[PDB]
Amino acid sequence: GSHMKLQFNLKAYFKADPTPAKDAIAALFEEANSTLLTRGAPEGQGAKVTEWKLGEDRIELTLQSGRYVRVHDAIFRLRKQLAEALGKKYRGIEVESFIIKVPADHELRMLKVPYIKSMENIEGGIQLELEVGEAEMKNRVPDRILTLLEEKIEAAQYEHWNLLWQREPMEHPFKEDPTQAMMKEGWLKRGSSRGQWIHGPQSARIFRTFEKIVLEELLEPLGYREMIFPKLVTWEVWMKSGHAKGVYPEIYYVCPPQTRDPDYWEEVADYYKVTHEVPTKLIKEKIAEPIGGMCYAQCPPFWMYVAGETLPNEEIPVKVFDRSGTSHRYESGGIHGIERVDEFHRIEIVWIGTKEEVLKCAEELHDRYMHIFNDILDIEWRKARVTPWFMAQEGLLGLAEENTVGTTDYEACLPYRGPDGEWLEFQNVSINGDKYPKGFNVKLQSGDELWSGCSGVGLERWAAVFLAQKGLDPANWPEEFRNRVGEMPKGIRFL
Amino acid sequence: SHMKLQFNLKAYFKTKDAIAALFEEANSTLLTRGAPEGQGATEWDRIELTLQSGRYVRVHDAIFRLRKQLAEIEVESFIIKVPADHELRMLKVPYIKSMENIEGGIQLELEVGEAEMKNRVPDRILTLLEEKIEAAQEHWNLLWQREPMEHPFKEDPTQAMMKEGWLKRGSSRGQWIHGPQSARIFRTFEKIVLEELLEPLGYREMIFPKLVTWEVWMKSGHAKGVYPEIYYVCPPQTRDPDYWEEVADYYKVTHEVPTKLIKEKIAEPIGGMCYAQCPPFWMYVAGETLPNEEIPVKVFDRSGTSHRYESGGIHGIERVDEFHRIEIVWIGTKEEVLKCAEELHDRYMHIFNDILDIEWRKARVTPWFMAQEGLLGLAEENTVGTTDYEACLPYRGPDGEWLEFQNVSINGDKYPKGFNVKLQSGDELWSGCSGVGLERWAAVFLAQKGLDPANWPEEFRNRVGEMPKGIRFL
Ligand SMILES: [Cl-]
Ligand SMILES: [Cl-]
Ligand SMILES: [Zn+2]
Ligand SMILES: [Zn+2]
Repeated sequence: GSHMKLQFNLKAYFKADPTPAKDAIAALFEEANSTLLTRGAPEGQGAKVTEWKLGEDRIELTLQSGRYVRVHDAIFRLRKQLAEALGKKYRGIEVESFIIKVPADHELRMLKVPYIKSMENIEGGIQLELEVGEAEMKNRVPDRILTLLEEKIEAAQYEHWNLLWQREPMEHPFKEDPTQAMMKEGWLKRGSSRGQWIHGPQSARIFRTFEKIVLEELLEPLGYREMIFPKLVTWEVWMKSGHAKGVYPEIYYVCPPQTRDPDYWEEVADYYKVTHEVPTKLIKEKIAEPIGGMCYAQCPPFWMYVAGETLPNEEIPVKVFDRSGTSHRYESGGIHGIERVDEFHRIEIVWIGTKEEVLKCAEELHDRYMHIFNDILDIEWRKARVTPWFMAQEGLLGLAEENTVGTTDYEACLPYRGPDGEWLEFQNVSINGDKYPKGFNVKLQSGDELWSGCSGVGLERWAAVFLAQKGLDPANWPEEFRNRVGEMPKGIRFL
Repeated sequence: SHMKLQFNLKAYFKTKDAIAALFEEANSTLLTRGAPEGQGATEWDRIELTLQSGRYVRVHDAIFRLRKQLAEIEVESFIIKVPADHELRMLKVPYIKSMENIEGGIQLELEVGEAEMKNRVPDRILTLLEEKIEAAQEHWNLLWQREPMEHPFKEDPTQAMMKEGWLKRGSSRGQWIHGPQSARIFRTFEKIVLEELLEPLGYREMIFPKLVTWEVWMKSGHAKGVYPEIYYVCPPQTRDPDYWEEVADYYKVTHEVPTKLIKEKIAEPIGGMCYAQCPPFWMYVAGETLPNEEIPVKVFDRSGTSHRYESGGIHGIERVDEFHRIEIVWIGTKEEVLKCAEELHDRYMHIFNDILDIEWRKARVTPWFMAQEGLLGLAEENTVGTTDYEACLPYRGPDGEWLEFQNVSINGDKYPKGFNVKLQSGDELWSGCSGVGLERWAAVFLAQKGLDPANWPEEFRNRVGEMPKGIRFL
């Protein structure tokens, strides 16, 4: 909320190479200042050369602009015309100083950011001194530095949740924490890794049944075709999805070995055989740099399937889904139950189409979920419009400023947490907009905007919710569920 | 030309005539204990003991015989001449420092405190050293083959599948994205394996974890040598967003992720991605005891992806870095383990002969556990080992090397011992496993029958149903 004009200040010089040629130089700058540097900006808002002088090889000038026709774009418009002044009538760009004045209400603490020489507060905003050459300006690095600095200006000026639908409350006769109940009765045990669980037969039958319910009650009637998305995700995929914009604190990073040469690894082996300890420090030195991380969001890697491609109109809506593996996230410390794991199992659902087709597809899923949760699971739940899954996993909060782009969360209560217990999110549906098509460069034959959507069904969360509300004895389950399950298997009884 | 074994230590006790009587004593019977005559075990606040010896009743099991009688430790020298054969490579091994490579053998020089022989470090180093030395002193052999069939499809199925829109390469090394058509085939095998093998034989589905930590591999024995082909996993050193703003801001400004900087900010590896699949299951039964009413435990998993760093090159689905497997695991007594083994072979035979109708063979190979921890050859227990299923890929030619698509292993007591699973009666438990590699099944079937349903066996088509269409582009 500061009205200070966003402004760019370039001080540069050009470098075939005479000295006295200034007639057209004067006449070009005016024919730029009131014509060439106009195009793009609204009336009286284009760029301007404000002063200039000369050398024997070089031609220095000061250049100014606001948000339209920016100096680092304006200067290449100039070199173009200035190249057709002293071509047949009678080589590069250097930068003396680059300054951006950005509007801001609050001070902002200086950080290790590349291409920034200095930064300090001024009247109504912040002034940056950039350390940039011509290569950088073609790359549009000043533009990207401005997007960053604004993101952070928003962040300082500062979570979203608001109701859409709720179920009439139900009597809750099972009041214990399902993970404790399942451990006590042989359904599961803890995995070796953090936030990890080994599912015995009883627990596994629950997951499989939930899975089966999604296939028969949602995925088939709606026309979804199974795919197999990969589970090792690379920077390439996260750059295009946008997760490379800040997912870093929550991923499990993967590093391949630098080589299979077993002589290179001989030293690791030996340590272990002598000490019976694994030398993790030594391994860290022998492993490659990370190539990415374990599946975090599940859809991102599907999009390599359609990257760089065009889709015929006959071929949309593309409705696919994946159930081929585990997702991994580094959650908050503290031991939890299945309601907050690090290794989880999700059925990722994805659709591409037009703005309209996408919403219709989203509506259809909402319909089939309500049938399942009301009629088959018979659980107590609700849904709310929330901060988008793509926004959150990329560091940022708030909502998206397109009416219908965002995430709808499904939440259920857990009777063991008491009347004031925070409810648990267990299902989502998101309209992603044009984000994923744009990012992976996926075009549409007839040339309209491609939109996408996605929904993830966390099995561990369905289980937390269904078991907290119904217990583990089948007799008390909805009989519609009890049909799906068949006969419950026996656990592995220990002594 | 060879030599002997001698140990040599220089050490002082930190705690005259009566002491002078023990020279005659110790060298007569006290230290000629666990060693025949002569070999048993020189120079005399601060005493100082120099002592040579042989292989038996070692110097460090002899300075504690002194610790005892001296009622009536700090080391500054410890050398081990070793009967080595030839000139050998220079190795850095924890408790060693010098590794002199002489003409008659190899001399080593350790560095130990008193609280280093109590745990027997020279034991392990020698064991290792001798285990290595004999370096300069896979197994395969046929059990059964099906007779030849004609091979009307002569094309690389992966090349076919890409041309025909079944799949494309994913972003990572040896990695694939399966389109609808290819996904269906996988699911069809799954349903074959379930309905024809798993359900009939009474296996219950469990979900095994997929991020494996060193403790698992330490117990399972892969921590002895699996390193060259693990995909290592590293958590963040912290979730503090302030600790990552430098990474994020680097990307946002430059459009390149800073992988060197990231490697610095991530923690030491906690372990690796799923490699053999079965190891992590054993944490479910570790330290436990089973009533005999429970054996055989017959269990399986199909909850996700295994990852190995395969040999370099462009390969099709027949050699990938990310794969989908069904891990089948049984525990019981020797006899029960051998019986399940045989039940599966019988059920695979039905599948391969008269559902898929392929040309295949089975051979006795190197145990998978041995291969994956650096070893080769065979197991010394005659009934312990791996049976390997192979099939010809016609596109490879008449001389083509057959592809491994299936195994069945009898692991002996290895896993019950490593993870410490007893049986209530105290008979030794044994285990077995079988890995069903779906891309491998998918490479054989398709290389033998093609991508056109018209020519697949009726039994298969029946189970496939009507093929999904692919996703097409311009
Ligand atoms: Cl992801
Ligand atoms: Cl493993
Ligand atoms: Zn998604
Ligand atoms: Zn196995």
